[PDB]
Formats: sequence, C-alpha cells, structure tokens
Amino acid sequence: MANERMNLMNMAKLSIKGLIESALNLGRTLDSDYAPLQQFFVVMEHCLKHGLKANKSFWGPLELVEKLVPEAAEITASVKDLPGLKTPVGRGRAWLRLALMQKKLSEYMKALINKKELLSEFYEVNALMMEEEGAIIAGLLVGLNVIDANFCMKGEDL
Repeated sequence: MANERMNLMNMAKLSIKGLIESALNLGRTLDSDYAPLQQFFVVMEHCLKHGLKANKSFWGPLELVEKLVPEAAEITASVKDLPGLKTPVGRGRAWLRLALMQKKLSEYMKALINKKELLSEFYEVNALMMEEEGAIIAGLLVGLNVIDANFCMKGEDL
C-alpha cells in the first residue's frame, strides 16, 4: 500500500505546483470556479481520505486541529453553524477552503502529522497522513499561503 502514497504525493506536487504558479502568474484573487484551484481540493481531499477508518470521513480528523491550533477554532465552528451543509464531508470540504483563505492550511496540517498519536484514531497504521508523504505535502502546502482566493459559502436576498 505504498504505491498509493507515492501516486497521491506526486499527484499533489503537480496540483500544488500548478496552482502556486498559475496563481502568481495571474496576480488576482482566485474565485471558486478556478479550475487549477478546485483541482487542488479534489486531490487534497483524496489525500485526507486515504487510510481512513470507521461517518465524519475526513471531517473527523480536521476537528482535532482546533484543539492543536486554537487559531483554527473559528473556521471550525463556522462550517457547523452554516445551514445547507449536511454531509460531514461537506463540513470537511468547506473547512479546507476556509483555511486556504486564512492562509493557515499549511500550519494546521503540520500540526496534525506531528500528532500521529491522535490521527491513529481515524487513519490506519500506514495512511498517507501517517507516513512520509504526509510531511512532504504538509511542507508543499506552505506555498499556498500566497494564494488569495475567495470562496462563497451562501447568500440570500428575499
């Protein structure tokens, strides 16, 4: 099960590389409908799913971040107090996108890998988040702190 952590990482380098470059070559705030950006989350999602156990999906591991990095308490409670967001995976995809904005996504991730004694509750013995690739990516996520994207959560004019 190492041929998967290898694909995911080299499937993250591109997703991350391409985004950081395009984003900088564009020079303007990114919107949700930005292919290179959405493609990142698709991958970022898969990476966090790989190795999960027993349905909070990857939303469960993310709920730990607040206890580790208090600076994350806010966005963690902003996805909960947000109607229209049913599924847990939804609270997860919503969480990531907010971190991308806070430019703290990289910090939260690192805060987890260095606490495997906690992930072991949601991930198998050797999930991407429990191995080397989990760090290589946590470090590449530092280049996304220069990403100024703005995602829409909801709106109502009636």
